[PDB]
This record gives sequence, structure tokens and C-alpha cells, in this order.
Amino acid sequence: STGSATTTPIDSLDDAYITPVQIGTPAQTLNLDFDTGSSDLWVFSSETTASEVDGQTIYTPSKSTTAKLLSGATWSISYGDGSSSSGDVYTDTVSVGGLTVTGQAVESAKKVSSSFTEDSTIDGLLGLAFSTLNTVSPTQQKTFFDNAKASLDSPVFTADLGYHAPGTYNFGFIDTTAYTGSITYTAVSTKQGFWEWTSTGYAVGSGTFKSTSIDGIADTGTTLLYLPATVVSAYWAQVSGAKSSSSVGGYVFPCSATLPSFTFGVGSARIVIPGDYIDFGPISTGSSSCFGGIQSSAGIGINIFGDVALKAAFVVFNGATTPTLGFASK
Repeated sequence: STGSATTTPIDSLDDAYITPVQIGTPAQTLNLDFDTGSSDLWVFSSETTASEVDGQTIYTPSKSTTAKLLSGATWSISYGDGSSSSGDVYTDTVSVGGLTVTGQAVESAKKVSSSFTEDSTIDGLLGLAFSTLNTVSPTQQKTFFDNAKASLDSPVFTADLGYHAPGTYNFGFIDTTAYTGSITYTAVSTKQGFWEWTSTGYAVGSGTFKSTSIDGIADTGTTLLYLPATVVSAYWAQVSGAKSSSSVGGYVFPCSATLPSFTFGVGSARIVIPGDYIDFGPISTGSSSCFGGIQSSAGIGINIFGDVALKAAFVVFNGATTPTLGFASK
């Protein structure tokens, strides 16, 4: 089997991407944030505290003839940005882009933190990291991909995120028309439960490539590119007037600037992030100070190849017995 679904930016900055997911019978379609940095499929629901729902579409398990309460199971998650959610668990039929899993754990939120309430466009998350990170207790549950894998034509999924435009998540096949050149594959460590890999270096603009190992995670659920402070300083030094602002919480730059590109290495291959992808717009409405899309990972404890990086590539998440990642230009 295969599946293919379009993923759409939630706003004009590409702060996140939403993909429609069919849950239950008859189907209830919710727009979920596909997150290769976590491993829970959780949704706003008829059980979510009413004051914590503000415009999201909810899953109502009592209206699904295939929903079954997973007796005694609870979940609770906290994300790297400080947000969190928790609740109980159903199993139900879940379909993405024509690919159907029966008996998928659907984690129904009883509580969500304010950042989720305040974002009316995201109805929940669909985790695509390794199932070892799943938070369901006392019986850990499998991700959608883990449940689908054995049925897929090939045990892979691909992320093709758009810049200021929709893109595609495919399951079970590699669309050879979706990229240019070749896909360069690179080793993955699953020891922390992430799609963790080592970039071979970077360049700023037209500058020389610096060969240096940068361990980090491929994370579709993180907006920005978080790299070591040395790398980030080297980038922003090429933007007149850019500086790190402690009060804003990162590097800012004059909105009048033209940003240089940023290149990262995948083996001997190179992925070029155009400068425009690094502009996240005014820090507050009407400001002439703009927020940068490349930020320091110092204090986060891991480097994160988030959407800023991934949207410059066609990315293969190869879930074979020994997982690997693939990157192609596009």
C-alpha cells in the first residue's frame, strides 16, 4: 500500500504545516501537525476542557462506530517549546492520503496548554519519530508509520515541504519526479528516539564550505533551524545590523536586509536554503526588526534541522531495519 497527502502552511510565515487525517467511522477529518520529532498521535476532542478549545476541529469518539476506549491508558507530553497536553486513549481507524491503519492509538486530549488553544489551525499532532518516545502508559503505543510499515510497498515516508506553499507527505514510495539530482542517504542514530543524523558542514552565502560534523535531528514539527552558536554567529555576521536580542529571544535583523543563503552538507552533497526562507518577519506587528530563521541551539541540548532546513529538500525517512535519512535538492 501507499498514501499521499498534501501538507499546507498554517500561515504566511510557514510557522507549521497541517495535513488532513481521517479518524473513525464515519470519518472525522482533523488537520494534524505531522511531527518527526515526537511519537504521539493526539487530538483535540469532545473530552478537551471546553475553555481550552478555541476554533479547533474535535474528534468525538462516541460518534465513531470503530472507536474503542483503551482501558486504563493515559498520556502526557511536553514539547521542546514548553507546550504540553494530556488525556486518555482510544483505538480507531486512521487514514492519511488513502493509507489506512486499523487499531491506531488516538490520544484524546483532556487538557492542552495555552499555545495549542491559541492556535485554531492545528487540531492535534501526528508523531513520526520512533515509537520508543510514545508517552502512553502503562502500555506504550506505536506510531501511525510503525503500524503501517509492514503493509507499505517500501518502509519509508517522505517529507516535501513547500516554501510559502503546500507540499506533500508520501508513505510507502519515493516520487522520483519530486526532486532533482540524486538522493544522498546518511546514517541515523535512534538512541534518543529521533531521526538523528550528522551533517558534514555548512556554508554562508557564497562563502567557502566549512567541513565540520553537526549532529542533529530532522524535525518537521520545529519551525526553525537550530545550530551551534558558532555557526549561527557566522551566518548573522553577514547581515548588516543583525544581532542577538535577549529580550526578543534570538537573532533579529533589519527588515530591509537581503538575507544570504545557508548551505548544509549531507555526505558529499549540499542542500542550499535560500535567504528568503530565513526571514520570519517583523518581531511584532509593524516593527522594522525581523526574526531570524536560523537560531542558536545552545540551551536546547540538541541541534534541530526544522522546517527552514527541511523545506529546502526532498527528505526520505527510511524506516528499514537499520533506518537512514535521504536528502535531495528540488
